[PDB]
Amino acid sequence: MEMEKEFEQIDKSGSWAAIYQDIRHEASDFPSRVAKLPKNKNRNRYRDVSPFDHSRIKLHQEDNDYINASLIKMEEAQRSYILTQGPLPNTVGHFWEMVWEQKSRGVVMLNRVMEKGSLKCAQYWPQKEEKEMIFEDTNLKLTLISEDIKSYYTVRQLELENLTTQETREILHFHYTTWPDFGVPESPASFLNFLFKVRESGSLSPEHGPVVVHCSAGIGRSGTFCLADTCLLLMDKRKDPSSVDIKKVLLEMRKFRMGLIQTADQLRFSYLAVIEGAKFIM
Ligand SMILES: CCc1cc2c(=O)[nH]cnc2s1
Repeated sequence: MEMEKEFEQIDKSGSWAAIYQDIRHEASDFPSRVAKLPKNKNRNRYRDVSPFDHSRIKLHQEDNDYINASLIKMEEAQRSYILTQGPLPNTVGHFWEMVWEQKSRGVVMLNRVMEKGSLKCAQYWPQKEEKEMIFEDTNLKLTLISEDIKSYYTVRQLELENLTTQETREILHFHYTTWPDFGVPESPASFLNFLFKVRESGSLSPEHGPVVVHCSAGIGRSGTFCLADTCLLLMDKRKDPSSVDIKKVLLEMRKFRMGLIQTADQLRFSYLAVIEGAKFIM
């Protein structure tokens, strides 16, 4: 079926939970043996969210190459994304090592450091220009260059230096700051505006490594971001845009990382975002 009328048909019939459970039943199951090794317990935020072995990002290190991060490669859309958990106190150096080694231009953050009164990720970037951060375990230096605070999101320019080679690179940090503590946003308008700002920066384009996107677990809000982006790109590429099947795209992405889209409300919100976004594109 088309999207917008499939949408109204699920609303009127109140069957979002059944649709979402079907997706959960059909989703791929691949091994995640490296994630579960005992030496990696303090590298995982949640015991039930792990990268598959076949698509995990490897650190260029011979001691321990493990990080909780996955490469999502979308062949028809010609887009790639790295989805990862919010960094932990003992993985902030690994996080920036990955950004460096994978040649990423942008980092997309969809959570606040504290939500619901608890810490959802480490304070992994510097908050003042004159107070830079050094990650001694991976030999990187990170400096805040500039910060632009808007009503729904903040953009930061960061400098990452590889202290071993003295090479430097400019990284863009796109921080969506207004996702509510409970539920999903009422309108997708500010989320779509944010997606378009990431796109306009070059951070999603083939001349760079894959964008790094995270929330707390790296599957829920993060899944909504890449699912909406890929669906809108396919609607632009194909002769028949109504042939884009959001459930099929989501199942394809779940071949690369488990659990993408965590609730039936996130599923409904993803439909809403793609529907509204397709009108603005034209
Ligand atoms: C001025 C260009 C824009 C495109 C776009 C979109 O596709 N979705 C949401 N906001 C915008 S702004």
